[PDB]
Amino acid sequence: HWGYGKHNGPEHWHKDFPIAKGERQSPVDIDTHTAKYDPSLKPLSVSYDQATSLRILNNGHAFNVEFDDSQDKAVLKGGPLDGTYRLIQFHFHWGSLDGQGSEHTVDKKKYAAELHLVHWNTKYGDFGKAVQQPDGLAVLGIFLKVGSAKPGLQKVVDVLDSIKTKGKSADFTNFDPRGLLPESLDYWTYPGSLTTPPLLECVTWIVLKEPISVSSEQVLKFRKLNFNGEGEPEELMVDNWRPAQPLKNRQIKASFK
Ligand SMILES: On1ccc(C(F)(F)F)cc1=S
Ligand SMILES: [Zn+2]
Repeated sequence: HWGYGKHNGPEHWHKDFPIAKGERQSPVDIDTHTAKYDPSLKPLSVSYDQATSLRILNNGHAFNVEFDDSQDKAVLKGGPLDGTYRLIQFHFHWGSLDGQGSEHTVDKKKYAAELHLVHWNTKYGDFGKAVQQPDGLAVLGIFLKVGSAKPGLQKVVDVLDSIKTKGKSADFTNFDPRGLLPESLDYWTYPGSLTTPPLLECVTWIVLKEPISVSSEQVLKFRKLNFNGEGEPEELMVDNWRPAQPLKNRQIKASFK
């Protein structure tokens, strides 16, 4: 099945998921000089005060921190969005080395990791119906660079030992995702897709300009996770990022001058 190795990695995905070569695939390189400022964009509204985290799962490709999305509790609205999008989970993509790991790049620069906070458009009722629509998801993408530790990330890092292999989960209540945000909500936005199979073209991407800093010890602990299941040969969970895809007929808009 699909993965990130030589024989099942991004260059193979198109055979099972032909939309891999579609018209609005993600990630992309963000050319800062050509992303035009759009004064019609609204500020982004990130309302996470009432977020209810439930569980953390190693899914064999990344780890997901899952939220109760049965009520409007943690929502994204404003910016390029029409309507209200409800947080369902966040995850990261990261590298084997600090010099790679992010999926979006900025003038070809790769960051050490990228955080994706996934939200679905509540006009569609649930996540499953939202991923059948071209405006079904909004993903807030935040870059990670290695420097100072991010204190708000340490509860995630400290639980990873309990979910080392594919299929493991752990209780993960009362985690506050506000502690993962940078100071600025300046962003770039464009229409795209999930960056993992099934690569669905549902996503309004909102990529924050300001990275957060994590420590080398924090990211090292992400790199001790395993793609394999318990009892299988160890394959470290590293380099679970898809490279930049053709921009095609899309414009990337900036929320800031
Ligand atoms: O990487 N990744 C994996 C899953 C999902 C979704 F939307 F399906 F939840 C989004 C992304 S970016
Ligand atoms: Zn992702």
